[PDB]
Amino acid sequence: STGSATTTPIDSLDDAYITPVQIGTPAQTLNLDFDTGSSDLWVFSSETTASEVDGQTIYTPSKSTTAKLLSGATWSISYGDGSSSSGDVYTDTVSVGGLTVTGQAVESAKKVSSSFTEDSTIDGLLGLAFSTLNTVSPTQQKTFFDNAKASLDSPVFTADLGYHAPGTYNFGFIDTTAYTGSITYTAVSTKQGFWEWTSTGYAVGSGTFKSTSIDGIADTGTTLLYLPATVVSAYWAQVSGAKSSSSVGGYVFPCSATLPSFTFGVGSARIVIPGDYIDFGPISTGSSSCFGGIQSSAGIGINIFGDVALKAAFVVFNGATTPTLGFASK
Repeated sequence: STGSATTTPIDSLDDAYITPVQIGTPAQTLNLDFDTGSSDLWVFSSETTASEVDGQTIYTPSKSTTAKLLSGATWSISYGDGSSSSGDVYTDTVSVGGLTVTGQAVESAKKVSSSFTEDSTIDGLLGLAFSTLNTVSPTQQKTFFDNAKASLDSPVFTADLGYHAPGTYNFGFIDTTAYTGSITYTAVSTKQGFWEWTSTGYAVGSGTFKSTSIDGIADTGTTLLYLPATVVSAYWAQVSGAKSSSSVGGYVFPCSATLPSFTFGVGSARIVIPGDYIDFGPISTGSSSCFGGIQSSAGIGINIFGDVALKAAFVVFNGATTPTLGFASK
C-alpha cells in the first residue's frame, strides 16, 4: 500500500503545515500538524474543555462506529516550545492520503495549552518520530507510520514541504519526479527517539564550506533552523545591522536587508537554503525589525533542522530495520 497527501502552510510565513487526516466511520476530516519530532497522534475533540476550543474542527468518537475507548489509557505531552496537551485515548480507523490504518491510537485532548487554542488552523498533531517517545500510559502506543509499516510497499515516508506553497507527504514510496539529482542518505540514531543525524558542515552565502559535525534532528514540527551559537553568529555577521535581541527572543535584522543563503552538508552533498527562506518578517505589525529564521540552539539542548531547512529539500525518512535519512535538492 501507499498514501499521498498534500500539506499546506497555515499562514503566509510557513509557521507550520497542515495535512488532512480522515478519522473514524464515517470519516471525520481533521487538519493535523505532521510532526517528525514527536510520536503522539492527538486531536481536538468533543472531550476538550470548551473554553480551550476556538475554531478548531473536533473529533467526536461517539459519532464513529469504529471508535473504541482504550480503557484506562491517558496521555500528556509537553513540546519544546512550552506548549502542552493531555487527555484519554480511543482506537479508530485513520487514513492519510488513501492509506488506512485500523486500530490506531487517537489521543483525545481534554486539555490543551493557550498556544493550541489560539491557533484555529491546527486540529491536532500526527507524530512521526519513533514510537518510544509516545506518551500513552500505561501501555505505550505506536505511531501511524509504525502501524502502517508492514503494509507499505517500502517502509518509508517522505516530506516535501513548500516555500510559501503546498507540498506533499508520501507514505510507502519515493516519488522520483519530486527531486533533482540524487538522494544522499545519512545514518540515523534512534537513541533519543528522534530522526537524529549528523550534518557534515555549513556555508554562509557564497563563503567557503566549513567541515564540522553538527548533530541534530529532522523535525517537521519546528518552524525554524536551530544551530550552535558559533554557526548562527557566523551567519548573522553577514547581515548588516543584524543582532541578537534578548527582548525579542533571538536574532533580528533590518527588514531592508537582503539575506544570504545558508548551506548545510549531508555527507558529501550540499543543501542550499535560499536567503528568502530565512526571512520571517516584521517582529510586530509595521515594524522595520524582521525576525530571523536561523536561531541559536543554545539552551534547547539539541540542534533542530526544522521547516526552514527541510523545505529546501526532498527528505526521505527511511524506517527500515536500520533507519536512515535521505536528502535531495528539488
